Amino acid sequence: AFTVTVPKDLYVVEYGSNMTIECKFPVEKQLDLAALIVYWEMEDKNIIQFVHGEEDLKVQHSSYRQRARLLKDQLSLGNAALQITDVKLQDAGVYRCMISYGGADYKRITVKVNAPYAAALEHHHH
Amino acid sequence: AFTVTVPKDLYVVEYGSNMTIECKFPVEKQLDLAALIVYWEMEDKNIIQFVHGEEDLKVQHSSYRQRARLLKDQLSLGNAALQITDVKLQDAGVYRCMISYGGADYKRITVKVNAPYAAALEHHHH
Ligand SMILES: Cc1c(/C=C/c2cc(CN[C@](C)(CO)C(=O)O)ccc2C(F)(F)F)cccc1-c1ccc2c(c1)OCCO2
Repeated sequence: AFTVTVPKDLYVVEYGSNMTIECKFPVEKQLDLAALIVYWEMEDKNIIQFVHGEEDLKVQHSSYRQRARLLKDQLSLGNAALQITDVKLQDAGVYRCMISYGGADYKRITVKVNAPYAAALEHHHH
Repeated sequence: AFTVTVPKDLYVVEYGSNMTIECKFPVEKQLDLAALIVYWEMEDKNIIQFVHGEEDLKVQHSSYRQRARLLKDQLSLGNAALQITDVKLQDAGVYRCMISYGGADYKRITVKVNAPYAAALEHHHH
């Protein structure tokens, strides 16, 4: 039966750095790209939608535009990996990766963000 | 493009009563049951999972045990309707209905629950 798994369910990252969080799913030697759907979101903001083997940019959230991409190279290994550059305090929260490949499943990932005072203060008046 | 829609995105219900919330999805011609997946959850608890045309209760949250059913009659109309009997204060919150049928999509529904004092008080301690 179809199942998504996470190697890690918690990431602790530094304000200003780059992050890759991952969802694994089974591919039996070889990917059928036509049938694959990958959707990632955080608190109901869309981050990427990979359908018919291509990213759809239209429905991506503001926060994420050209900061967030799916590492397409990994897909044939059964790895939907999300890369986000220049982490902000507001990137902290619970992420879900939703995968349709025959079956469907999803998983959740918690992101914590450490930040120095000047950064936390700017966010404190948001 | 495949889309799930909600006729209503907010329900206000009374403690002790029965609730049916709804999610529409497109069905052309005849319904293909083999391909259909319907999943409902609230705050990461599984409520029902209908796959290969059958409910799988093994994975159900114990809150919902024998209170929750999917109206199977409605499916061929393109309606995934969830019924919960004997609504409790703890059933208030955000529900998501997730559907795979060719494409995949989800929607969100908020349920509020009115309750009298005696009920709220018992919940206030437990
Ligand atoms: C993920 C999914 C599902 C899966 C849900 C699900 C979930 C869990 C629950 N997962 C865990 C947490 C661990 O495994 C558990 O706590 O158990 C268990 C069982 C199932 C099932 F069988 F019902 F599907 C159902 C329909 C659609 C989608 C879906 C996929 C891709 C999408 C999309 C929707 O819409 C936007 C575009 O991209």
